[PDB]
Amino acid sequence: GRPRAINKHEQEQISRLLEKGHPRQQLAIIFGIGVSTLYRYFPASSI
DNA sequence: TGTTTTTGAGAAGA
DNA sequence: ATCTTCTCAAAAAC
Repeated sequence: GRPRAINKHEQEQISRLLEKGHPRQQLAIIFGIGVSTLYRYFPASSI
């Protein structure tokens, strides 16, 4: 189908950055992906 | 010009 | 204003 937005490596990198306090808004602008996507890969209640 | 899988804007939150 | 979740047209790839 449509290529995913981020691979396991990226997912890790991000999941770690998100747990360090990085705002999804930022990480979103940075990793070239939309915010709703991040909340999907990592619900705020999933940290 | 057709199905599939995933994206991302935006809508709505006892 | 912020934050989070959820839907859903449709991009993205073949």
